[PDB]
Amino acid sequence: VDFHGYARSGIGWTGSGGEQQCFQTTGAQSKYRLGNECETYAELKLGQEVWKEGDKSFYFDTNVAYSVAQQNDWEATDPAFREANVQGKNLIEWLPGSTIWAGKRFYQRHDVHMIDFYYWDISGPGAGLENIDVGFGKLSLAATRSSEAGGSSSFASNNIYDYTNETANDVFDVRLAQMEINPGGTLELGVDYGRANLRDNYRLVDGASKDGWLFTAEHTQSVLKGFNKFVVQYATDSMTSQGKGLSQGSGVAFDNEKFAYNINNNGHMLRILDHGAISMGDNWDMMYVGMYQDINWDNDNGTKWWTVGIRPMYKWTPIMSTVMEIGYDNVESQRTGDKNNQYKITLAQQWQAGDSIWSRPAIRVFATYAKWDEKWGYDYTGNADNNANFGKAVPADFNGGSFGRGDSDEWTFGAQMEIWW
Amino acid sequence: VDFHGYARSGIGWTGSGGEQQCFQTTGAQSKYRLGNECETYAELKLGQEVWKEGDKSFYFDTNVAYSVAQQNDWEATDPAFREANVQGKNLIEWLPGSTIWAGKRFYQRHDVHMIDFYYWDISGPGAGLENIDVGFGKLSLAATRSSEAGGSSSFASNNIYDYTNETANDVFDVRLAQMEINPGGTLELGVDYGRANLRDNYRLVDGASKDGWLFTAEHTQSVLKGFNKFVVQYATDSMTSQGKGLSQGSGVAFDNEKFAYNINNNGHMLRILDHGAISMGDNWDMMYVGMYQDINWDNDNGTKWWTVGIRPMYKWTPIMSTVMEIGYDNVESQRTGDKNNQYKITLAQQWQAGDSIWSRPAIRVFATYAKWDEKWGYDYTGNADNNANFGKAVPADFNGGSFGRGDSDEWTFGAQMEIWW
Amino acid sequence: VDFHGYARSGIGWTGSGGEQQCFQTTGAQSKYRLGNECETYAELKLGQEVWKEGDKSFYFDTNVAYSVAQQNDWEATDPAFREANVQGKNLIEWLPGSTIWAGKRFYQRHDVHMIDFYYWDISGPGAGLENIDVGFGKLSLAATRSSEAGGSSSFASNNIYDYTNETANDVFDVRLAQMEINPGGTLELGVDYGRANLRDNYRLVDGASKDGWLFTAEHTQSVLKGFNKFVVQYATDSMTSQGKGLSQGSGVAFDNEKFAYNINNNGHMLRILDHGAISMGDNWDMMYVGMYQDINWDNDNGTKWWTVGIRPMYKWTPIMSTVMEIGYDNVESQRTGDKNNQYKITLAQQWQAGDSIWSRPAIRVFATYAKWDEKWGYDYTGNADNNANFGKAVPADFNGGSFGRGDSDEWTFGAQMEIWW
Ligand SMILES: OC[C@H]1O[C@H](O[C@H]2[C@H](O)[C@@H](O)[C@@H](O[C@H]3[C@H](O)[C@@H](O)[C@@H](O[C@H]4[C@H](O)[C@@H](O)[C@@H](O[C@H]5[C@H](O)[C@@H](O)[C@@H](O)O[C@@H]5CO)O[C@@H]4CO)O[C@@H]3CO)O[C@@H]2CO)[C@H](O)[C@@H](O)[C@@H]1O
Ligand SMILES: OC[C@H]1O[C@H](O[C@H]2[C@H](O)[C@@H](O)[C@@H](O[C@H]3[C@H](O)[C@@H](O)[C@@H](O[C@H]4[C@H](O)[C@@H](O)[C@@H](O[C@H]5[C@H](O)[C@@H](O)[C@@H](O)O[C@@H]5CO)O[C@@H]4CO)O[C@@H]3CO)O[C@@H]2CO)[C@H](O)[C@@H](O)[C@@H]1O
Ligand SMILES: OC[C@H]1O[C@H](O[C@H]2[C@H](O)[C@@H](O)[C@@H](O[C@H]3[C@H](O)[C@@H](O)[C@@H](O[C@H]4[C@H](O)[C@@H](O)[C@@H](O[C@H]5[C@H](O)[C@@H](O)[C@@H](O)O[C@@H]5CO)O[C@@H]4CO)O[C@@H]3CO)O[C@@H]2CO)[C@H](O)[C@@H](O)[C@@H]1O
Ligand SMILES: [Mg+2]
Repeated sequence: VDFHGYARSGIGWTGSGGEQQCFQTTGAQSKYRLGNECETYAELKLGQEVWKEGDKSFYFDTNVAYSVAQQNDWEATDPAFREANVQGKNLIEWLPGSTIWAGKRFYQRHDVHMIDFYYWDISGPGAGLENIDVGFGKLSLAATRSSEAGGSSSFASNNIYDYTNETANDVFDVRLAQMEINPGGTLELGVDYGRANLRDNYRLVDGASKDGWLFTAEHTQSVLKGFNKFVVQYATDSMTSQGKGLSQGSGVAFDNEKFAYNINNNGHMLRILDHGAISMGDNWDMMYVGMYQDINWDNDNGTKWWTVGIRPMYKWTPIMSTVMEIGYDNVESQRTGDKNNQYKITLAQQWQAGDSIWSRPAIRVFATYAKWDEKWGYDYTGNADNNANFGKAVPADFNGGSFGRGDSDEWTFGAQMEIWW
Repeated sequence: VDFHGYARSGIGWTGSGGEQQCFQTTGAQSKYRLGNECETYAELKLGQEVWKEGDKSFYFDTNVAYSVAQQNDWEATDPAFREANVQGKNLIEWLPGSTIWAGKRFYQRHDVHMIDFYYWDISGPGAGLENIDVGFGKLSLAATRSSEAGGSSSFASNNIYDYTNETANDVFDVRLAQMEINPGGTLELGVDYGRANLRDNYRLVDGASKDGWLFTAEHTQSVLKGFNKFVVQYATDSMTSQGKGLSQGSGVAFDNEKFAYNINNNGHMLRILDHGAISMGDNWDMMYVGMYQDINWDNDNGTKWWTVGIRPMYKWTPIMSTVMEIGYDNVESQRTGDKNNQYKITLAQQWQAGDSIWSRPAIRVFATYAKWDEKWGYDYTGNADNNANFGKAVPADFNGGSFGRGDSDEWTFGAQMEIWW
Repeated sequence: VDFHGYARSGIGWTGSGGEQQCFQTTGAQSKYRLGNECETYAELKLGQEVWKEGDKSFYFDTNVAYSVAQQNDWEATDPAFREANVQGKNLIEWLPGSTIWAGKRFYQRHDVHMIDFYYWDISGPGAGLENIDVGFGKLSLAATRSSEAGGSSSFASNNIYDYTNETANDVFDVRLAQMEINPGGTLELGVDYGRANLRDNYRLVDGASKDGWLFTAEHTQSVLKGFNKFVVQYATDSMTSQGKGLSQGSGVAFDNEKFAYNINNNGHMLRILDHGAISMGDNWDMMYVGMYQDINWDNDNGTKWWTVGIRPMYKWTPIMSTVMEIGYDNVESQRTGDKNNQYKITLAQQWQAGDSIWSRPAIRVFATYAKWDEKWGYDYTGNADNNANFGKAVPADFNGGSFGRGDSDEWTFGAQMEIWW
């Protein structure tokens, strides 16, 4: 059996008191991870090539994820069964090197490790013909699925609370990669078309976005013994909320009291990303991100986000180093024009199983410091029924309340382990 | 470690709209599976022979099952811990070749693959001396356990709602197999005696069936490079409801509102089955079932069921074929004499890791069509308290209601993977 | 992948009726296990040495525990994710042979197998530098964590129900082992200091113990081809309730109706233990325990406990024996001076994968008999709100009630499997 996975687990403390806390800018879709992760998360994969004849084989892959809080030993939990697929390589003679897979699978996902942000991920139940050689590049085709909690009505109601039927959304993905636009550089182009797929006779809210498009262009350039990727994405409507390739065309959401509400996503998103890792010499490695994300919605509740951070690693020994991370977020409310921001500065001493910034296991002993100043937050007081600004951006002191994290500081510290295998 | 299991996962669509739907005749205990399974189901076994000395060994087996809906990636769930037993082979000198096992285990279960119907399965916590050589055949002995949700009273009440104590049932199984009644044919005979096993001082409802018997005779005939099994079973009372070897002698059931009710099972069941798989030549494989099940209860709510289906596979290549399934169900209400029926016709193009109809992995791309016409359904409207016909067969339009699936059509299609390893 | 674990699963019956029951003296923190365990419990570990260079390696270990009731096959459950750590051996040059680990881990726990009682176990999320060679012995250092359900107030309230915030507790452990105080004998000394660690601005109840100490001294003496351990421990305050190395400094507990209550643990505990296993000749093995535990609390609700039992095994064959266990408990209420006691006498015929009393797998067929007489129990009638003696020791007939198990008998029997691998 093949055994693979990922896991991070550790123990931390808050400078001001109690267990370790993690810091994330309100409105930001990520946080700088080093010395800023507060769960024990783990995926345990058990796969196995079950049949091979010459060039042909059938591979079987699975994945069961756990995520506990790490405040005790016995921590019962509901594991997510995330993957169970079969990939058949070289089964179509006239489409050599290509795979046909079906099942629940993590499909070609793209992410930025240091902020743990996945920008292109349509994983889920699915099927596809992957890696067809089109000569100048490799062409792939997949259809995956997701489904929103409610959003549909068995009959046409004018009352939003009548749209509580789960609504399946379908994504149809087409990618064209490994095109060498230049020397050292490759270009991948992708098109995603998602749409809410209603049961016969069901209806979505009026004005529900219903569908959308995600367009991706990733350029990878080999550099300094590392790489640099430059991404540019553009989403439309129903693809703006999840913003990674998955569709939410119903536009209905529910509060903790099962009350439906209208998170209308018509609009568009523009994402421009640049990240990579470069080795500069023998004693330094460093990863970096820079991103600007603009979710512009028709309802005016979008956000304009900017992040920048670097993680320079200096190797003392082939298995010991000093890692340092510095991140900065700044999110502006579309509805209110206010701005939230934060800068995190972490310093760690680690031991890796390798001389890379990419080598895992890694055992870290760190200290983190964050200082923020948020001038707006979301109004989640009340009920989707009691409240009418429920789920909206609102100023920090709106109606004499407290919204956002405030303007403060904090420092934490602890030991952690991280490993993909 | 040994790694074994089973898994099926896929993505589907409904001709009329939304995700794939599955079709099963109301009153039928199964449905024709090809292109008609709507969950991601998976069992992951991890066993290991932990000790061996010459002829003697101790094998340790486990099984953890998951079953998600496959409408998203992250799907939290409560896995069933189904097996954790130890089998000791050849530990009793004067009973050579025999095993002594104890633990929770799937014990010698018999099923009909294409309708995924298990007709002889007493699996559960248990213990037994398996495979004793009696000369003309192999004799096995096991005792397993199950327990119904409520059914017992701490004191004698006249009120059914007082019977909410879980009631353990015990099965005592004896099988005599591998007897060669003829050439190419073997005969297995089995006797199952189950009984509700009450705590000291507890009482079961009046008229509760309390116990029962299941009698099995299976004849396997080697044929056409395949086999054909002919089964005949007869159950009595408390063994009629589950009808596979497990006992439910309390006769109390609960509605979703915790209301007790009386699902009295005194009566008997007669099952006559014939299924198998035969290869006819080099280009065809085909499995088939034919069954007639008659659950006749004292309360008149039993059913008389008939199924027939065939799954012919024609091999284009050693690893590619066209599978087709055709199934027909027809269940008649004992209480009302009405009839529900359906015919499913599926057509699929698959790729297997083998030239057999039994070879897995298998990746299918299918289209299914079902057309039904049900004239009765069960009355599950209301409450075990509000309703008095609660849980009874009732005509399709009873009291101006709608019971049963109606008289309709539908077609679906999608891609799926199936694999046992 | 490395595959390890533990598992026990079986089927039992109660002499007087229904499934097997287990017997434990009210007030005792354990019971004699042989033929007296009523769950299917299982830990499945999957680890793997992920990197090795010469003397250096990184080992990755995990653990997922299940515990079902074993009254049916399909038994859904919430598995506990208990371990996910990385151990780096020999990574610190000038501290050779030593390990640095971080993650959630079962750390050097001590237990008495036959009563399944862990007397020194601080496992949980943690980190440490283990096995430093101090010359005369090996010195280890670890910090682990636990957290109580509530116990903290966001503001100073006088009302106990205001202390519902989870309160993290930290343990700081230091051990000094493998010191050879004599020939055949080793000495381990340990010091544990635990303390509730409050969020900035939170408050614990008044008089909450807040912290404490656990002091351990274990002497292992090689004897009769076995060992004998003699333990002496002394806890203080917040370490008295769990009494194994974990801290509970808040002193607030909750009833099943979320009502807070005061389980004040100021006081101390004195534990004097002696257990071991010795082989006496070729045909006998025998394990034994003897313990006296005195939890003396300021609130007068502590207990004074005494246990003694032996498990002599006589080998008929290298793989078959007759095991017998005899245990006696006697707990006296601190609050009421009354006494509860019981004696269990079990007799089993087993088959092991070895000629040891320590060899597993093991398949047992047993019969157990217990006879008790309890003169006090805890008052758990009512509510933390309705009741005021809620959670207190109370006489068997207090206020005309029934508290304690009474004065009775019972016998059970069944087959079971046990295995660590
Ligand atoms: O070798 C073929 C392989 O190559 C490439 O994979 C590499 C990635 O491109 C590269 O970025 C890197 O990926 C790492 C990732 O950086 C690292 O962080 C880790 O990812 C973890 C997250 O850290 C963890 O938080 C968790 O995230 C969850 C999240 O909590 C959950 O809410 C939801 O969003 O799902 C996430 C994922 O389940 O899990 C992820 C891992 O699942 O590990 C990544 C790799 O496993 O390194 C990769 C090689 O090691 C290609 O991208 C890939 O397609 C090729 O197959
Ligand atoms: O080699 C020794 C072995 O031989 C024989 O096993 C073979 C079977 O006789 C033969 O019929 C076939 O069995 C397959 C079965 O046909 C196939 O469908 C699959 O079974 C799955 C179901 O498909 C799946 O739905 C699921 O069913 C659950 C069900 O959802 C749940 O509600 C409840 O009813 O439990 C069921 C089972 O857990 O799971 C089953 C599998 O557990 O796989 C079967 C085999 O694993 O092929 C067998 C050999 O591959 C003997 O019968 C056997 O005793 C001998 O040990
Ligand atoms: O080889 C290096 C190893 O050596 C030593 O380990 C040995 C132990 O010292 C020795 O006593 C023995 O330990 C056994 C134990 O006797 C046996 O009972 C079993 O323990 C099970 C329990 O039986 C089982 O009930 C369960 O207990 C749970 C409990 O239900 C739960 O509520 C909570 O309290 O956690 C408990 C544990 O999770 O699980 C335990 C096992 O986890 O197995 C033990 C060993 O696995 O034999 C050991 C060697 O086989 C050192 O002590 C150890 O540090 C060294 O690493
Ligand atoms: Mg659960």
